[PDB]
Amino acid sequence: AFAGVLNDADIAAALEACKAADSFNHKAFFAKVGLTSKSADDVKKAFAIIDQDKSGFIEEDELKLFLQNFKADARALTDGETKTFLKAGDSDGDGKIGVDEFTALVKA
Amino acid sequence: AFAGVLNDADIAAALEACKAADSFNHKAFFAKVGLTSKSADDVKKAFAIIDQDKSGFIEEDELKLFLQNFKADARALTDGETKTFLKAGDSDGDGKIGVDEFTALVKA
Ligand SMILES: [Ca+2]
Ligand SMILES: [Ca+2]
Ligand SMILES: [Ca+2]
Ligand SMILES: [Ca+2]
Repeated sequence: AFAGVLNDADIAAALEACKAADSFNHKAFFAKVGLTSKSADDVKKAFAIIDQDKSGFIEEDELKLFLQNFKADARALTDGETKTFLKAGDSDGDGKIGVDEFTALVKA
Repeated sequence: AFAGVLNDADIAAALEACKAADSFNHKAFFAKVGLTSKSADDVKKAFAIIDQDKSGFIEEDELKLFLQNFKADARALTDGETKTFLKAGDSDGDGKIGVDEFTALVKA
């Protein structure tokens, strides 16, 4: 769903880097795919894509499918990767990621 | 110190992938640099290189310098990366990584 608002080469490269089980690193991914330099406006747009049910949060089920937003046939994250990613972003410990928590994950 | 027993391109590619602060993932690295398919004999050789003082263990100070074994001017791992890496490998919880713990980190 971004393929068009991040460049295709960056996406490709970001996915190939984490093809192996447990090789995902969200900072590595965000840097390679090019989100880290994006405006807060574009980051909010990205958030909304990942929030598949538009609940206002990325719940754990959605985070597991994180890569599939970028390329539909991408692998699911392992449970291990998902928890690590949730724990880095979930600042208030409610077990989900809201928009400002996502912006911080991307940016800092 | 491997530049010669892993190929230069793989090393280069592995380092570029984790140039950003906190972007290191040891499974991603090991896969890209090509150690994961290596024999137990070559893995032991790699271990010995990383064990800079030849104590028989990679202590935390040595793990922080992990990348510098591959390319001398590579960055140090952050404290965050170092702890994560130590905690994935330190199976017996003595705070250092021995040869069989290293072989498991690489292989499985
Ligand atoms: Ca949601
Ligand atoms: Ca939260
Ligand atoms: Ca040592
Ligand atoms: Ca140990």
